[PDB]
Amino acid sequence: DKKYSIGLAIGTNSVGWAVITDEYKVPSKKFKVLGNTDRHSIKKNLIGALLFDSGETAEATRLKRTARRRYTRRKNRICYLQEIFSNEMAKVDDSFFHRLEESFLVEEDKKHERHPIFGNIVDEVAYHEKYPTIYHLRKKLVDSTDKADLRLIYLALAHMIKFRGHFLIEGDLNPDNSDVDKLFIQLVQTYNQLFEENPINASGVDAKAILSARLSKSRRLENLIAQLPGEKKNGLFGNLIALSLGLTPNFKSNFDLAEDAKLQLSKDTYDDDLDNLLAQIGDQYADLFLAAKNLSDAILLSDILRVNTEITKAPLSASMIKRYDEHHQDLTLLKALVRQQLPEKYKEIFFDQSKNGYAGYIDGGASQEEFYKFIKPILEKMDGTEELLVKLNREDLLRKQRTFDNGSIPHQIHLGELHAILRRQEDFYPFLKDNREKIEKILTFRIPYYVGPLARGNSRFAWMTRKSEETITPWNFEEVVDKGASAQSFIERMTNFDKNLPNEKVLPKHSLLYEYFTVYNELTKVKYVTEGMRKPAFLSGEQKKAIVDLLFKTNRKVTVKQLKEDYFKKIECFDSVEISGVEDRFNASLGTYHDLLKIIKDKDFLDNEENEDILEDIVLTLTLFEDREMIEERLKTYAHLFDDKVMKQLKRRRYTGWGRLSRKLINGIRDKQSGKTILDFLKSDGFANRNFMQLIHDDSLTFKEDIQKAQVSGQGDSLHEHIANLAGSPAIKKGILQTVKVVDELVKVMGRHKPENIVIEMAREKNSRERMKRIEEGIKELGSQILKEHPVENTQLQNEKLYLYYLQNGRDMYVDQELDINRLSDYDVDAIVPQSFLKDDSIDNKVLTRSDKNRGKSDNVPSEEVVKKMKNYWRQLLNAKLITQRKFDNLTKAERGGLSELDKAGFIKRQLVETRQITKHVAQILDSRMNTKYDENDKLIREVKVITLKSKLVSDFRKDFQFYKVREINNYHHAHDAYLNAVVGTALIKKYPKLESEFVYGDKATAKYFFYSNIMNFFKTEITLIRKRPLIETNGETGEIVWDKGRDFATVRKVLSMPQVNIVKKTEVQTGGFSKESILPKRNSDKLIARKKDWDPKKYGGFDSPTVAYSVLVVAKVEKGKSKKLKSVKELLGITIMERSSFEKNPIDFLEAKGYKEVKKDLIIKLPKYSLFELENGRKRMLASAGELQKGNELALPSKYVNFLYLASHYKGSPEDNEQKQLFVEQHKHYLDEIIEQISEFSKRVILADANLDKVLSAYNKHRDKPIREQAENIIHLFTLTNLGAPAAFKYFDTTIDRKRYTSTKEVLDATLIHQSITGLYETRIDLSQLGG
RNA sequence: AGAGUCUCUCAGCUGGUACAGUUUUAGAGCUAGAAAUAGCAAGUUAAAAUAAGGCUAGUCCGUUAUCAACUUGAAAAAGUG
DNA sequence: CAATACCATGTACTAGCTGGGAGACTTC
DNA sequence: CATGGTATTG
Ligand SMILES: [K+]
Ligand SMILES: [K+]
Ligand SMILES: [K+]
Ligand SMILES: [K+]
Ligand SMILES: [K+]
Ligand SMILES: [K+]
Ligand SMILES: [K+]
Ligand SMILES: [K+]
Ligand SMILES: [K+]
Ligand SMILES: [K+]
Ligand SMILES: [K+]
Ligand SMILES: [K+]
Ligand SMILES: [K+]
Ligand SMILES: [K+]
Ligand SMILES: [K+]
Ligand SMILES: [K+]
Ligand SMILES: [K+]
Ligand SMILES: [Mg+2]
Ligand SMILES: [Mg+2]
Repeated sequence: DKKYSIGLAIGTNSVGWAVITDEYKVPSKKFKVLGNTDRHSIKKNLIGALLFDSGETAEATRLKRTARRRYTRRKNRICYLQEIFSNEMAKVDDSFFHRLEESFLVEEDKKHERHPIFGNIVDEVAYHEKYPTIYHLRKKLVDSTDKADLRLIYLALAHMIKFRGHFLIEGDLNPDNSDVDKLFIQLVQTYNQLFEENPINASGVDAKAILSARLSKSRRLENLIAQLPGEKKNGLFGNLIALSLGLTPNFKSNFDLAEDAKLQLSKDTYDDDLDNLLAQIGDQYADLFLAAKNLSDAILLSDILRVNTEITKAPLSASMIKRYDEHHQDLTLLKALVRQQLPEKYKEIFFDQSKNGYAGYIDGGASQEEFYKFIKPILEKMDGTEELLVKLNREDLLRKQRTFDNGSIPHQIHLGELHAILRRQEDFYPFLKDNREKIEKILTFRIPYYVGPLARGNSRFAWMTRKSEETITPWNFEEVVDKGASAQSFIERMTNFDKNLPNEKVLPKHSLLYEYFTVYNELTKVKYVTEGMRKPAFLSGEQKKAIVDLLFKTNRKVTVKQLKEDYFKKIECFDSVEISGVEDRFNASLGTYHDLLKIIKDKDFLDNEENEDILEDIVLTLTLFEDREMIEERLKTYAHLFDDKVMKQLKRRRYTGWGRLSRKLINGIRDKQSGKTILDFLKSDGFANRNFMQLIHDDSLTFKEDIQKAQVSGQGDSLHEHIANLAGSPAIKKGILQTVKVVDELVKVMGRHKPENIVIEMAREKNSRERMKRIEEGIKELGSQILKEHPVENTQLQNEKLYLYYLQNGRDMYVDQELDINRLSDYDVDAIVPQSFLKDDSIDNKVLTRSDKNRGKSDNVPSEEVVKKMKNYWRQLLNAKLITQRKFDNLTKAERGGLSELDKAGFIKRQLVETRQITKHVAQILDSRMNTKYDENDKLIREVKVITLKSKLVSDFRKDFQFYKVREINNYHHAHDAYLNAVVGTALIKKYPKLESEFVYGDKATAKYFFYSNIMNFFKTEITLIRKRPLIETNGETGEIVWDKGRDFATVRKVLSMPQVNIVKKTEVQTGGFSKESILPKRNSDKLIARKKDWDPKKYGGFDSPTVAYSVLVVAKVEKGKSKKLKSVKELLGITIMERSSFEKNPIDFLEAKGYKEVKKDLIIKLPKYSLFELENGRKRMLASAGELQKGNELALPSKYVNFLYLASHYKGSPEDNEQKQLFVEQHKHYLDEIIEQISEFSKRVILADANLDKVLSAYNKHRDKPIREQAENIIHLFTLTNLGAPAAFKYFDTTIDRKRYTSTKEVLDATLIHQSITGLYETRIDLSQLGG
């Protein structure tokens, strides 16, 4: 009998809720209170907001999981090696591997001698004197022919296997394969071969030192080009060198090309970009473009190998030894220099670990970069440091061997030294000869990504299947693991099934049948009309077939121009024809047909339908698999059909991506009477030319019937599962589930009566590192030198104007002029589509220009004149990916007619009608839970209307009727937003029931522009642009009242003024990492936690700062003093995340191990983070941990102070209304003192931070002569003192007030504990003072 | 609304791999002093751990999601104002 | 104790699938 | 970043 509606505000950290009646009033009930206190009930307003910490994604958990596997597998590699060495090492040294295992232990805990390698000090000291680094020993074992100690052989091989290098380069690799000098001359060889008239004199050019110099790519290009007179860097030879150096040269101008041949070897799409370039100028230049790829491999290896390969087979280890020797020489020189010239600074540089000198660089925590910054002025100030300063700016001064840049090293280089050492010593140790390939396999073998974890039924992540049930090793992997089935399962466990045929897997996106389907589906809706024709006609089956054979099978893309001339003129003899159903060019194309035509060069083979299954199977293999060996294995059934050259070219062709329909749907099932498949109808369908949508929905065909029969709906998801499968951030998905739980409780509160309406609004939704990468790639592709002229860091790009300055290459976007980086404050940021139409404030709709006036007119998109002169410059930014296609399309829309009136109408509509898919899902979830009954026609009975609104409706409502929000005052605005949503939503559909189609879930341009722009005017009494409306607005047809402008605004004002709002902070057990990850040094402190069971932190260091999973109230006795007399206690024990499983398995045994005796087991209270306690005078506290509290109260500032703070701070309409607001501020200037008074009384009652409050009062009394706006702006900051939750720092003007913390939880042990339901309407209060023996 | 296609873009989820960093130990400090300390020499490398750990013992698993209280119940859940 | 201060693992490469948003062609 | 852990200093 009692009718009501529900308003909801779904956020990432909050769910606001409110209940309203017919009169837009919020009810209030007496709610029973449970527990052991005086209070049996409490009065609650039916409005509030649930607060919760953000839901986290799974990414961090995944990165730690895979890192965990890599540590386990890296250890296994060492275990494999030691198992091979086991028997023979036992003869040489029967405890060598035992000393390595216990190297970490202190001598007290060591069971063997403390020197690992040899077991005595004399041999150990001699080893280090001969091999100061591991790379000295590695080089010796590679070069020497003498028999070596088996322990030194193990150390070298283990070092290579434990740190084996990356796997980014496929195939084999030998140093001196790519000598820069010998690969540069080969480039000059093949260049002068193709250009006999224009040759290059490369004599006297030291190509080795110029290209391998540790300089920037462009500088080395300029250096080499400077050595070639009459040759410019943008010429052909310069573009080849630039391609070898890794730049992005554009070969268009070299070969007078129409297509832009922009090449970069680094991209995976290169070898196709070469063939596009090779198709235009021929294959004679393939020798040239291949000689450059070789030279690039030489220059890359020259970065790693800085040593002449003709003296050693260990160029990497020799290069590390080169680091060591120059480090030794330069350190000797630096010490001698500093001792003579600056003797007083010597102790600071070489002894003080706290400083970034050499001591802090070797012993302290100073990095190479910090060390260079500390010592660069010291070298500049002294004399004789010129060579050291050169090495510093090359980042080659006093280098270590284990460094951050060693990620460049490929595993083939470590393998080369490993293989060489095995070759040297297998002559002396027979077991090395028999295990040479095994040891090499330990280094080279990696688990394929398409195989995954090698589990045996206990991994929810694994999909691998085994050919035989036995332990998988690197040597039996091919025999035990079914790589074929595993790699197939890797994709097929992720790919969609056909929704129409749920048992049929979807075709590959690049399958020939799929592209035939996409072309014929688009082609069948084309229409044409000529002179003699009465009306436009479809294309017949013969015409479509002719268009496919003549155009689609001869051109990769088919434009409309080609359709008019190459078919309608050549075949139909039409001089003029109008085409509909396609613009500019056809979207679909037969790309795979042309890919295979170039590879196999047999057009008749591709056109013969008998080969359809073979070609579909080939593309499937090329799509399913990425490993070229597995691809070759699958294609070997067709080896008899193609030459070996074609089979090799077929292997290289790989496809990714899957379509959305299955082969059985496209060309499998047949219409019963016609006997035709879907594709058959697309090829020919009389004169109806039905397409895919029409065919599967036509009742005169059997396709629709077979689709319904094939549907198989399985087990239903739970609510949580269904929400987890929604497409959205895990953060917003947390709010969605909480929203459903809130509604369930609100319905139970109303006696299981369902509401009339549910109105929902859903808020709209490192980063600087991506911005630098977007500009680096952009400027490099652009070829600009703006980063050379103006360097920048990633953090600076967070400035909106500077980020736009670089994305625009330092130029005005509307004028062909360059901008001044030091004058960005004078320039303007302009919206491409005006913000009055499109509320988009992203970089994608913004532009940096000198003056926004130059955009043209301000009521539309940039003018045609700007487009005519800036289109070429914008397209360069687009190709440089400095602007998106959408940004380019909006910038150029005026040449396509600009913003039409329909576009403006849609823009206003999209400001008010929510169309996000995630909001429709939330509406569908609530709608399906509320409406479950069906009527006589078996159609759903919609008792509950689920309405979705956008935030702009209420925010406009708040500003138009002075119901302002100030988020920093308290959390009430989340609840107030929900209330206003219910009021505005219900009143909107009451006034206009026709709008239910646009706002309720379930199944002229100037007119709609006017209509949707004036839709919210029925709330207003007068409307300028200067009409007037009645005081009472009613529905036109029903006559029912929807809004009373003399009594309903007062109701809304009373609701927003109610001080009692149910703000509930969701209590949550803390999960995640055990503690801080930092491995601290040893110290005498019980805070340290052992990193391993037997690693006493007093000897070994460890962790501290553990996270408390939840606190536990313990009432027990503890032993006291030397006598151990039992003493009754009541205290909070924080159970850490690491301790949680032990505590929950047996709580009494866990507590007794902590010291507690006679634990009152039934009085143990689980207290998660944010547990609520009430003390005296309404003061509340929340549990931050076991030893710290948070603020637990809300400051219910009266509405008059909130509205004043909004208007005074300029948180705005007609000028006279602005002056009225300005007059109201100065008339009520005394509100500033009353606001401070409200803060002071609240703070003295519940905050209890005497020093901070006195500091606040002094700061306010200090700036009383400041402007009212500035005082009001800084009063907003003061509410951080009174905000709910963790104390935080804030500054009033220029005075900073650090947070006052609640560093003790003793007082809550005698306070009242409050258990709240999700809405806080149901409470259980426990007087904890009644506990304690 | 829904569906297929084209172009661009953003996010979610899974797998494979590398480089550092840190921690303890090893890399004989010397000399003058009873010591306190001073003067000087030296430094670049390595082993091992990298969530404690778990049983299911795999070259597997261990940081996401989900969680007021109470009554049942082993739990799964349901119920309670 | 209270006030105060300091601290917090990071980078790089790479193979996929799925979904959301924007504009456009065709449809139910 | 933010805020809970930790030590230091009175
Ligand atoms: K109602
Ligand atoms: K990754
Ligand atoms: K010992
Ligand atoms: K070099
Ligand atoms: K030159
Ligand atoms: K250091
Ligand atoms: K190191
Ligand atoms: K098109
Ligand atoms: K593939
Ligand atoms: K053959
Ligand atoms: K300006
Ligand atoms: K959690
Ligand atoms: K030492
Ligand atoms: K939990
Ligand atoms: K709760
Ligand atoms: K990706
Ligand atoms: K996409
Ligand atoms: Mg481990
Ligand atoms: Mg290390």
